[PDB]
Parts: sequence; structure tokens; C-alpha cells
Amino acid sequence: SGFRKMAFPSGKVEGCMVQVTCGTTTLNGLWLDDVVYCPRHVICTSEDMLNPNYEDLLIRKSNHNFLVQAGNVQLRVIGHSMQNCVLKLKVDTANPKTPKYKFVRIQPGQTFSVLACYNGSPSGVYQCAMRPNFTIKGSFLNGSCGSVGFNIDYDCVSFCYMHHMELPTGVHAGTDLEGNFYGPFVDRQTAQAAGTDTTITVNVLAWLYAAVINGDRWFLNRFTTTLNDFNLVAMKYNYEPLTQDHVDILGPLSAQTGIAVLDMCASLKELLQNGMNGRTILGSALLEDEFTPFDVVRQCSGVTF
Amino acid sequence: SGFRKMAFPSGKVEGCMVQVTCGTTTLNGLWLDDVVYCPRHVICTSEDMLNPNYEDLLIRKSNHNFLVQAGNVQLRVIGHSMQNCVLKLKVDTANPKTPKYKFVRIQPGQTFSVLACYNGSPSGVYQCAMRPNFTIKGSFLNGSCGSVGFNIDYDCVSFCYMHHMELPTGVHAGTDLEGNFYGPFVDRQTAQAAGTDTTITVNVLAWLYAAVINGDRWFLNRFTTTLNDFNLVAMKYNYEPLTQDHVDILGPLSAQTGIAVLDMCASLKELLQNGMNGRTILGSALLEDEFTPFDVVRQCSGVTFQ
Ligand SMILES: *[C@H](O)[C@H](CC(C)C)NC(=O)[C@H](CC(C)C)NC(=O)[C@H](CC(C)C)NC(=O)OCc1ccccc1
Ligand SMILES: [Cl-]
Ligand code: NA
Ligand code: NA
Repeated sequence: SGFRKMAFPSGKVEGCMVQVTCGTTTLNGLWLDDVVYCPRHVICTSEDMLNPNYEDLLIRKSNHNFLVQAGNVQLRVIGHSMQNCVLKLKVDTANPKTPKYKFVRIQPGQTFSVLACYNGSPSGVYQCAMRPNFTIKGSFLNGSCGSVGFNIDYDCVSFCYMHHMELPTGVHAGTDLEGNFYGPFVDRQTAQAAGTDTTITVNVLAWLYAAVINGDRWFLNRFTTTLNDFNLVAMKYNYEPLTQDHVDILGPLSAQTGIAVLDMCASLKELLQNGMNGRTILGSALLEDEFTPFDVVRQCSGVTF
Repeated sequence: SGFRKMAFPSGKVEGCMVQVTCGTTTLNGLWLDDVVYCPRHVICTSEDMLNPNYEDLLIRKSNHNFLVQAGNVQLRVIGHSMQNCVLKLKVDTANPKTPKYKFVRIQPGQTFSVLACYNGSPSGVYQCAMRPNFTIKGSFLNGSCGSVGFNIDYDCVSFCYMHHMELPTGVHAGTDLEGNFYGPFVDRQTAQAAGTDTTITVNVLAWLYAAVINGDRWFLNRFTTTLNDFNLVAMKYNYEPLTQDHVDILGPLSAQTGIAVLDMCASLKELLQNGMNGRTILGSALLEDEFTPFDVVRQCSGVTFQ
């Protein structure tokens, strides 16, 4: 028993992190097969970052302009190209620690583990969700660019995030490993802001189920609702609409606990309308929304990798 | 910016996790050099749970009664010994992935990462604190015994916890890697209960300094307090006493933010009195006490967002 915010074990990803240096800029790279992936803004001076012409700045650059360091071994760069906002550096040595892996683009509400790195060295691991506004509430300092987010399935690492920047509110924005930003952001120094976020309804419901499974039941009640009526409540409280697909995904937890999703929506409806009356759920005074239904089942099942 | 429950990268520990089986019982072991460490209660059977005599149970075992499995490879046990509540199995192969490591016994309030494992296979990583009542608030299912807690400050793994059992309130108890339990607990299934737990005051203060570092001051006030008046108030909310050691430990955070420790004590006293009036601190609506001063310095910028 117990319920904790849990990250995937990070060892398979630790063996892929390297340090990439171009000019005065050092950040982190992901070394898979014979290619190192990192943010393309590594080629930019501070002057360039105001209005960068990445095409022109890159063709200027050459292989020898890039220093890649794996531990204390220099990787010789033998090729360089761009894919969207990611720079790809071909090196002369395939990473012998390359795990089974895929590049995956995730949807808002989905969670993943972040391996925060500095100077190519893993520093910490934590769990976070892609927010509805396409930011992540990360924990990153200067030099963290190029840190990656991932999920594991058995032996396969699914890389879904590379870190590029911090927004003025302190939240974070990045790309998938193909260099496509999450959210309406660009890799230049210009006015940019997180849009108004919403709460991830299906994940709150998932966590309410986790609470019931762990013996927290005070919020349950005799009432049920409909999707239409609940979604009017959701809109009122800046919760994401609940769809039929969300209900289907929560099916397992509904069966296990005996609380139909619309039964639990009636609990959440009341929590949104009345508050928690001084009580906590799973040790929180807020409605937690960064556990997916899968996360709840995996932690309450003991899945290993 | 930002602030998260941040664990250490677990790879160095992943490469030490094995499966240990004795009889019908399977759990996790820690393979360092040519020794596998696991909970000694792997040698218990159904009848042995209330009043096991581990000396008598163990003398009946040969080396080949212990099956150790590292991934797909069966390791051969060539010796065994019991140290307190840990079994040490000598194997014929030194672990080639052994990291630099040490064994440390921690004090209540200290934090560490836990690599939850099942059948020798890692499941997930999270942060925990040793509570004042010598339990931890983990996430552990059947077969998690032998999972370990650790820190990795400066490329050396400091192992500080091995999981042995779950108490009735859902919290967890275990030992250091020398097999000595944290707290008054024993590896018997006789009735045992965690003592009333308390909040780790020095850690809450560390987390309030983190919030200031990250740019939020709304909770401060114009007051100060004596250490004794602070403790007289805080203990009425079931907070642990704050000692001069704790005050000294908070020095660096006080220096970086310009807020005297006892002035941050005054703020905490008022937070306990008032609540947050619908606000949060670093994304939480409760006062968080599982970040230590060292953890805050590890994770936060050295430059306050003034
Ligand atoms: C090992 O994987 C397992 C891990 C738990 C998280 C399940 N540990 C045990 O089974 C352990 C073995 C004994 C010999 C130390 N027993 C317990 O943890 C046990 C609870 C289990 C059966 C779920 N706890 C226990 O016995 O606590 C003492 C006690 C007894 C009676 C009443 C209250 C408390
Ligand atoms: Cl009804
Ligand atoms: Na209901
Ligand atoms: Na010790």
C-alpha cells in the first residue's frame, strides 16, 4: 500500500546523455545509435537568439564546430543536420548503451519522467505531465537544455520530450525528439507566455480511484450524474471536458472499486462545488491531476521493466 | 525555476538489483561486489512469522537452498551469514556493475530515493523521508522487500534503507544495510504500531526558503521569535522541536535570501495560525516537510529571484 508520485527507473536513459558544446554554449545531448540529438539553439549566440535564421546560422557551422563529450571521451562529429528544432550530430561511434527505443509524441494530460541533466551528467529524475496548455511544470536551471522526458514499456524507452526553454511564469517548453514543439512556442528570444491552463479531469478521477483503492472514501456519495451535466460543472471550474473515451479508459478502476465513472464524477462535482471541508485526499489538500489512469494501475499493480 | 520531489538517477542501483528465493519466498536483494544483501525473513515460512528464531532457521539452510537470479543468470551462492536483520549471501561472481558505494545510517528528517523493485526488477523511483517516528511513507506492494533507499551525492551511492515490512496504517519499516531496524520495530508479525508522527520542522523551513528563492514572499511577516517561543507554539501543531543544530543548518539558505532563520520561524508560526487563504506555496496547499535544507540547495538556483 501507499501511493507516491513515481518516475520510471532512469538507468537506460542515463547511458545516453552526453555533453554538447558549440562556441560558448554547453548543453546536453541524447546519444542513440551513431547520432546525438540536442536543441538547435545551441548554435546561437545571444545576439542570434533575438531573431535567428537557423538555416543560415547552421550552414555557416561545420562538423568541427561541435564538441561532444561522453563521460571523459570525445566523440568525433562526422555529420550535422537539422530536423525542425532539433540538431542531429552524426558521430563516428554508435552508443553501445543504446536501449530499445522509439520517438513518441504525447498528448496533453499524459505523464512522463524527466531526467534532468547538466553538462551531460544526469542530476535528478522526476515525474510530470504535459499540461493542457502544452507546458510542463518542470524543475530546471541554466544548463538543463537538452534534458529529456520518457516512458518505458517493458524494455522499450519511448522518448517524448526534449527541454528547450523556460517561460516567464517559471514553467517549461520543449519539443518531441523530432524537434516539433509542444505548444505555440518558438526557439527565439521573443515575448512568449503560457496560456491559461486547465485541470486534467480524467487524471483527477484516476487519482480519486487511487484514493479509494488506498482506503480514502469520505468523498463518495449516493449520487450519479451525466456527462452533459458534469461537463457544465467542469467548464465552470476550468476543468478539461470529460469525453466518452475518458470514461472507457477509467472502466477498469470503476469495476474494481464499484464506483461508476459517473458515480465518481458526482463526487468530483461536489468537491468542486463545496471544497474539501478541511480534509485531505492521499495526503493532498489539492485535487491532483498528474496521475494518468495507467499510472494508477501500474503503481497499484507493481509493473516492472 | 520550478520545484519537484526529485529523486537521484537510479541506474547505478538498478544494476545491483537481483531476485532471492528461499523455499516459496521470493524478494529482492542488493548485489555489491561478491555479496548479495537481503532481508533475513526470506527464510521464514507461514508458521515462522510470529516468533521466528532466525539462528535456528538459518542453520538448517545450505548455500544451495538460496537461489539468486541476476536478470537471466543464476548466481551461485558459496557462503552465507546473518548480520542483525540482514542475510549476506556470498556469490561466486562479483557484480561488474558495482558502483562506488558506502553504507550510511540516517537520522529522522533525512531524505533518500527509493527504487521499488519486484522479482529483482525495478518498477519506479520516488523520494521519501525518514519520519520522526522511524517509518517511511512509501509505495510498496507484496514482494517489494529488499528494495533499497539511497542517495548519490558526488558519484557515490550511499545506501541507507532496505525495505522489510508494512505497518497497519500503511506506512513502512526497514533497516540500514547493516541490518539494524530504524525505530523500535522487529521482523516479527506480532502487533506493532508506528508512534504518533510529527512534522519535520527544519524541512518545512527549508521549503519556505525554497519558495523565496524561487520568487514568492507572500507568507513572510514583520515579526521575529525566540527559539523557545517558536518551539512552544509549533509543538501545539505536532511539529518537531527545532534545535540550534537545525538553525545552524539553515544558515546558508538564510544567507542567500537575507531572511534570518528566526524570522522565517515567525512566518511559519503565522502560517500554522492562518492557513494559506486559498494560496499555494511551490504548488502545494499544505506545508511540505520532505525536502531537507541540503535538498533545497541541491535543486534550487544559487541566485534568488528577488
Ligand atoms: C516483504 O516483501 C513484505 C513487504 C510488505 C510491504 C508486504 N514484508 C512482509 O511480508 C513482512 C514479513 C515480516 C516477517 C517482517 N510482514 C509484514 O510486512 C506484515 C504485513 C504484511 C503481511 C502485509 N506486517 C506486520 O506484520 O506488522 C506487524 C503487525 C502485526 C499485527 C498487527 C499489526 C502489525
Ligand atoms: Cl442521483
Ligand atoms: Na456518487
Ligand atoms: Na549502520
